[PDB]
Amino acid sequence: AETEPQVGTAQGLAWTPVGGTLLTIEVAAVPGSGKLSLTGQLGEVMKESAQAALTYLRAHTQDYGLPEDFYNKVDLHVHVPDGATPKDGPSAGITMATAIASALSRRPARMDIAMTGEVSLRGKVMPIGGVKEKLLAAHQAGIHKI
Amino acid sequence: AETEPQVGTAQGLAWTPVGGTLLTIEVAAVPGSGKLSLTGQLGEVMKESAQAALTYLRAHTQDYGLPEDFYNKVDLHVHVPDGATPKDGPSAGITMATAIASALSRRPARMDIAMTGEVSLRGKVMPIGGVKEKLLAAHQAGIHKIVLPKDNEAQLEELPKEVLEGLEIKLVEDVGEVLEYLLLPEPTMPPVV
Repeated sequence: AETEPQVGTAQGLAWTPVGGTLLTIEVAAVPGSGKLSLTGQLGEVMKESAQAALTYLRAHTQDYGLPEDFYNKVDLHVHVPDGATPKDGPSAGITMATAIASALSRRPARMDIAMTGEVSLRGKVMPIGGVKEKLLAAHQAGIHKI
Repeated sequence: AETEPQVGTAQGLAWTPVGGTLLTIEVAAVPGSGKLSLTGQLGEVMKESAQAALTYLRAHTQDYGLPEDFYNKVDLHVHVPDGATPKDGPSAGITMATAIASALSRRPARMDIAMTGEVSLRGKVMPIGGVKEKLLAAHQAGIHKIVLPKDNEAQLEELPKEVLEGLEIKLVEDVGEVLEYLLLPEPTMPPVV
């Protein structure tokens, strides 16, 4: 784990058949024309979850202090380190929503809380699989808030 | 190895199962509309490394003296010789960042320092694999200064003791230290507008 709250970074949990692991999602909002780069050997379901999170934040732009016109003024890059490790599944929707909101609104997300959950387009958290391995992996690394 | 420092060129390391090899990375920055050509028959992970390094440099333009609007004024082209050999892997991340910053800020990059490391989007240098072969190849080709991530310090005793006394390793953990150590402080060429 890490200690300081970071801007545009969020802690999430991944399931593998040999146990759980941490995955960090980090995003960057640079001035541009409105694009979405998605890197880190991502599968298709995870890219669609990123787009669902971005559409939810575009619909509710007054509630979180986001800029009112980021959809055609800001390029967004979503990187899931590291490369050469393929990553897929819908269970990182909450992590991407937190990371994108932190990068657009310039407020630091805190990194001593691991999270997991699938997001829908109404902003509605949906249940996941592999809870036990994820929580054990979060408890190995010294994170005590889920 | 090369001797004279060049503008937009960096000296990286690679390894095949045969052994270590020197990579050279060349970047050109010409007037344009904002594009990114990536040639030299590169893998997909290596293209994602280049995009991550460029997105890092687009957010810290005033730190390094880059022009403040190159994202829609400059076309970049990254070429990794030679064109026939395929190249893939995440381990050439900070050498691409050094080459791109040298090409945009018009500051020559030192070519007597090899480097290797994986860059992230916050500018962190993540550990790599195959340290022994890369450092042996860099010692055979004549280079005596190495930049290496902080977390690969454990692998350094896989080397013979007479190689470690001839080398001079700088252990970094963020890419700002690499760009401060590699780039010569004065711009030579006129800037790409």
